[PDB]
Amino acid sequence: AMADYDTYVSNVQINNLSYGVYTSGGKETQFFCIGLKHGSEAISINAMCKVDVYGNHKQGFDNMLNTAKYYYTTGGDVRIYYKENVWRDPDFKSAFSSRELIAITTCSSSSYCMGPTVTNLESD
Amino acid sequence: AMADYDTYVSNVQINNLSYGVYTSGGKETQFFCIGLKHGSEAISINAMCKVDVYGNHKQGFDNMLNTAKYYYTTGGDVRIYYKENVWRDPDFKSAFSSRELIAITTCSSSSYCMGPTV
Amino acid sequence: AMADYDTYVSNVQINNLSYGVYTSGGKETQFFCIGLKHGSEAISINAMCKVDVYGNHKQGFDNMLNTAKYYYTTGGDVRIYYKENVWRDPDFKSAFSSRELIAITTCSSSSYCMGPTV
Amino acid sequence: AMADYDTYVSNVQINNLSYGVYTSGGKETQFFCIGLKHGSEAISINAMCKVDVYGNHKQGFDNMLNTAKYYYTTGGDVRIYYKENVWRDPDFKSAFSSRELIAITTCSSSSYCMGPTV
Amino acid sequence: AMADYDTYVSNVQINNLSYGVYTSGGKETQFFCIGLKHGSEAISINAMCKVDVYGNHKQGFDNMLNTAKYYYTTGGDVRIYYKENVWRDPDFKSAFSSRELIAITTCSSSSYCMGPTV
Ligand SMILES: CC(=O)N[C@H]1[C@H]([C@H](O)[C@H](O)CO)O[C@@](O[C@H]2[C@@H](O)[C@@H](CO)O[C@@H](O[C@H]3[C@H](O)[C@@H](O)[C@@H](O)O[C@@H]3CO)[C@@H]2O)(C(=O)O)C[C@@H]1O
Ligand SMILES: CC(=O)N[C@H]1[C@H]([C@H](O)[C@H](O)CO)O[C@@](O[C@H]2[C@@H](O)[C@@H](CO)O[C@@H](O[C@H]3[C@H](O)[C@@H](O)[C@@H](O)O[C@@H]3CO)[C@@H]2O)(C(=O)O)C[C@@H]1O
Ligand SMILES: CC(=O)N[C@H]1[C@H]([C@H](O)[C@H](O)CO)O[C@@](O[C@@H]2[C@@H](O)[C@H](O)O[C@H](CO)[C@@H]2O)(C(=O)O)C[C@@H]1O
Ligand SMILES: CC(=O)N[C@H]1[C@H]([C@H](O)[C@H](O)CO)O[C@@](O)(C(=O)O)C[C@@H]1O
Repeated sequence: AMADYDTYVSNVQINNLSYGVYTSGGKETQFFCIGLKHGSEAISINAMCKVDVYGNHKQGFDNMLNTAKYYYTTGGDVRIYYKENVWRDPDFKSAFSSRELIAITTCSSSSYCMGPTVTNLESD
Repeated sequence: AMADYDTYVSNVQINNLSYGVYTSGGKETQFFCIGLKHGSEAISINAMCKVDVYGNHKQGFDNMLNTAKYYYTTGGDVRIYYKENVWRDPDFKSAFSSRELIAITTCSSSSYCMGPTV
Repeated sequence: AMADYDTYVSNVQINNLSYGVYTSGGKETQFFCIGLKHGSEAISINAMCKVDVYGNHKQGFDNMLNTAKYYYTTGGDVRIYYKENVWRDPDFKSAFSSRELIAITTCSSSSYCMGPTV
Repeated sequence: AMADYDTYVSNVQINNLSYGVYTSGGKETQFFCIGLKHGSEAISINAMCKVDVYGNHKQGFDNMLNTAKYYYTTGGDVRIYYKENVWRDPDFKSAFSSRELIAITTCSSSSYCMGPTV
Repeated sequence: AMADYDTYVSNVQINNLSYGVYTSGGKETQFFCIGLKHGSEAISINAMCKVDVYGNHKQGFDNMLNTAKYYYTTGGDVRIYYKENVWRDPDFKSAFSSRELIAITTCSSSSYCMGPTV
């Protein structure tokens, strides 16, 4: 399976966005975070962030930001791939999220979203 | 004829888009992939991808991504030029396809899209 | 708490924008500034600026400019994090402001904006 | 007069766009082409291209692409400045055009578009 | 006062735009120029331009171009800050003007625009 593509949430909408600058560990960083809803329902996995100079994948900051802004604007249905337990600074985690944003794919219907899905119920 | 312009599908619409970051073959990549429809017709050749650090043509990642995103927004008719059998990462190929996106042109009628047809 | 996130205003709207190039303190700079709406007044309050080559955070100039331009376009409610007493060029501070923009987050309701609170 | 500004078509609309990646003369290129209409009047001078690493002016690839995409979206009236007989790749010239795109200006009426005239 | 901010026109709209590539004084340049109106009337102070590799402030070419494009789209009321007597290529100044674009700020009423006044 595609490494780092095993945890996602499907058929959500990006309903909040944050962008900011922040000093961490002696490095000047940019970050953004997305907030999610599932139609009129609140979900448990509802926020995720990307940081330009930290994380498992530092590439693609601007392309990911522009993609997140696009879907916040359209309100379209998406699948968000994310990684747990990446941001470990507790004050950033409290303020924003611990999860790193990995990918954003579209859902053209209530039953199809683009991108890899887990093999089976146990992700063997 | 133009090398790598011999394989295309015309008058399709980009109806899905994926963008992500991913480690492939020991390298940090960005990729995007487009999903296609042709109205209500059943199509099998329906997904094409571009990767920033792999492929026959590594240039133009941002410009191709922004172009693909534009036509996803409009839903307009386009021609997709692509190359078969490029992606060798088995997990990536299974999730998307082996096809590399080469070019996107517009179609202004049922009978015309820009670019070569030979 | 997150350093530089202690001072903010919530559920505000950006009603004016400035972008320019300017020589300050012997350096060539770009800057932009946002003005915030107060009631029905035309004149903005609480202006905040970012400068490409000066400030506590020089990174993110283009992304912050594009974010500010976005919310000026939509008129949506946002929370703005900023730092007081940053710009020391007296002509610039008099013309625009002495505050430096740190972050912009959305407010999805009258009681919730993303980001940390005090 | 401004060199390379002597040949233009006025009050046209950009009604087609192409963007692709391509190996030409042994070098990796990006290119884009614009296709034109003139309302309902038949126009033969109807396609112009720009290439990132070839041409009389290599600068401004992304800005010219983004400008062309802008006018394709709006359908607004523009003047196109171009140079004939530029592209030496015969496969490219037959697929797209020989003409190099030099400038795009707007037209605010049927008689006025910005820029120099002959 | 802020150097280079003393000369401006207020409550204008950007009603034309030019973008092109051009060889000037032996250098390969990009430029753009803005055309203005003053509501229902013409204004004879016009055609302010920015050049990527010449001028008093060469930074911010892309951000100024994108900002100009934005106000051309919205038609919003703006103040333009500019510097007189900059461009010395006689063919360029005859086709456009000699004025270097310095800043664009918004106007929220018929009597207020952001930025300093004389
Ligand atoms: C996203 C992705 O699929 N990336 C994989 C890439 C791309 O498929 C490829 O670069 C596109 O052109 O392929 C990777 O594996 C290649 C690499 O191991 C080279 C090294 O020799 O071999 C390539 O296959 C060769 C083969 O070895 C030759 O003998 C002959 O058969 O031709 C083929 C041409 O493909 C591998 O594809 C890569 O690292 O480049 C792995 C990426 O994950
Ligand atoms: C370089 C320079 O002189 N800039 C001044 C400009 C120019 O003189 C003017 O734009 C050239 O046409 O004028 C500035 O003041 C004008 C501005 O406040 C506009 C706002 O709409 O009003 C102009 O007054 C109008 C007036 O309100 C009308 O009733 C009528 O009387 O005509 C005049 C002309 O339009 C003000 O002159 C400017 O900011 O544009 C001041 C600049 O310093
Ligand atoms: C677009 C344009 O007009 N470019 C001019 C350029 C600009 O006018 C100038 O750099 C902006 O400050 O001026 C050029 O020519 C001259 C210089 O060679 C010389 O150093 O000084 C001259 C004035 O006394 C004049 O500016 C230039 O910088 O090369 C010519 C160029 O086409
Ligand atoms: C736009 C502006 O005000 N720039 C001024 C900066 C900023 O105030 C600080 O860089 C903020 O951290 O301060 C200076 O003293 C400096 O650093 O040399 C002078 C300069 O003119």
